[PDB]
Amino acid sequence: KMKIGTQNQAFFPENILEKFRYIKEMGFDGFEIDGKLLVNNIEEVKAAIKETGLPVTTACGGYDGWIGDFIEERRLNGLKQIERILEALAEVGGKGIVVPAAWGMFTFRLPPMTSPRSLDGDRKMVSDSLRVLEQVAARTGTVVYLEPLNRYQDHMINTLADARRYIVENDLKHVQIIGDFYHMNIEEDNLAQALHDNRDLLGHVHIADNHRYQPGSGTLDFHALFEQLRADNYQGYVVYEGRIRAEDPAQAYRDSLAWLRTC
Amino acid sequence: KKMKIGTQNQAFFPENILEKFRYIKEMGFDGFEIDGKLLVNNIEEVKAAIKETGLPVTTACGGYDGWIGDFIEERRLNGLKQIERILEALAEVGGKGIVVPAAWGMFTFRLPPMTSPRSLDGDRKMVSDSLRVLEQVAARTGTVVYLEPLNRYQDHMINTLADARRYIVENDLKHVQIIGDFYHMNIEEDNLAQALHDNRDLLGHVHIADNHRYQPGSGTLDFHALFEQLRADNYQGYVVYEGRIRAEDPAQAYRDSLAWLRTC
Ligand SMILES: [Mn+2]
Ligand SMILES: [Mn+2]
Repeated sequence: KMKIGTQNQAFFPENILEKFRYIKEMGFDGFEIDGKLLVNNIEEVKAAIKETGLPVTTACGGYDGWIGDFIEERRLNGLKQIERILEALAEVGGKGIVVPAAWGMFTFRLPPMTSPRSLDGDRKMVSDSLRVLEQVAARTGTVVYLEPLNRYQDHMINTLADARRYIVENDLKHVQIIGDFYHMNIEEDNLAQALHDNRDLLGHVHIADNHRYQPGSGTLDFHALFEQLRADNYQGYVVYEGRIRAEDPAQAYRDSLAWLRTC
Repeated sequence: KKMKIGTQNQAFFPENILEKFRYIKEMGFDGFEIDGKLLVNNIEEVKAAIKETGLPVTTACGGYDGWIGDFIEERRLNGLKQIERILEALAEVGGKGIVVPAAWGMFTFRLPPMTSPRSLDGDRKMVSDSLRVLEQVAARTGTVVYLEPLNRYQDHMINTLADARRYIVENDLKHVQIIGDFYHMNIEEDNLAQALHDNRDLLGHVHIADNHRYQPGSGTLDFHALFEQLRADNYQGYVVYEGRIRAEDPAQAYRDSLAWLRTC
């Protein structure tokens, strides 16, 4: 039995309590919340968790400035915002925040082809951000989940092994890996083997099918990967992150979850 | 049952055309997919190398400045003139056709800037006009245009085999066929084998790489299952390496991947 959560989707109710109710009745085990929605509505979120029993598992997004941002002022402002998100997560019982090195800032694979910063420059800035967030995570009892993205979305961290290097070489104790099936389907040599080899640091999982749409609408072998997580005694959640391609979005979402329950 | 397996050029290949053809043949490949500009500027050298080695030019790819769906009209039109010259060169050396996407590296809906400067209907009109024009050249020269869907990050216009099929069917084109690329398909298709099957009437060419764009066998793509689908569908084209190499010894990894691929 896997614990299966979801991020927000546009067809979810806007009202926080109704949103939690709606997510619960679809069958999900948890909610991965936007960081700014969480910080700006802490008490509403706490109430909704209490009334529904649907927990906030994690936060994702909600800050302006990547931990590996090219612009130093933006990186530092982002760290201040991520600190607030971690504080809010502790107040509602969330486990941690999902962050990539960056999104949509640069890629080696599309023009402009030349990075404005050296590889050592990338590593120093990401490492410094993670060292700072390690201090906040220790204070708040939370974790930073470091997410490799595919090569088009980020140049710095593309594989689980990339994230592992940052964690191990900085000897971080409050930064874990989050593997995303969609990005892994592009970047990993062997998805199940990557989950296994990193079971010591894999703290969170994102799921979507190979084309980023609802699980089951593509051909990712969710049953095989779930079996790998079971064999490794995976403790965390698997959380929907991605898009919906369907005439009836809500029905396709429910059907995907029902199908995942048989994996 | 055995497949015809070719390759594009790689940086470690010899630069001299005759040596390059010799080298590719010796690694065991069945054909060469040549850069369009290399071909056009060296037709006689290429003809000599085909004759001496027996290694055919199967197709061309690249070699023109201006996408068939280019945002800039002058670039689109200049590209068509260059693609025409490439199709003429292919006819002279016995190649079958040219591989083109709608565009590469021009725009994507999935990365900033998020808003396209052109409407969807504008995209369709420009790509369709380009394909009509090339259809005329293909009819004259006895060649084919292989229309390649790319993944959503490389191109906004044509991402699935069904996208390319639309363009071909709704324009009633007879000299434009689909080229499926395993790497792009692994991102975009609902079901890769099914997509190859449902489009077997228009699938004229195939690009192969593993899921992370590196040499076949270094990732997780089930090449045996996909080659079986092609065989079941009576596919008679080539499967051509397009992609990158990650290895300490690139030449050896290239040989090893092809040797392994011969068992699929
Ligand atoms: Mn993710
Ligand atoms: Mn290709």
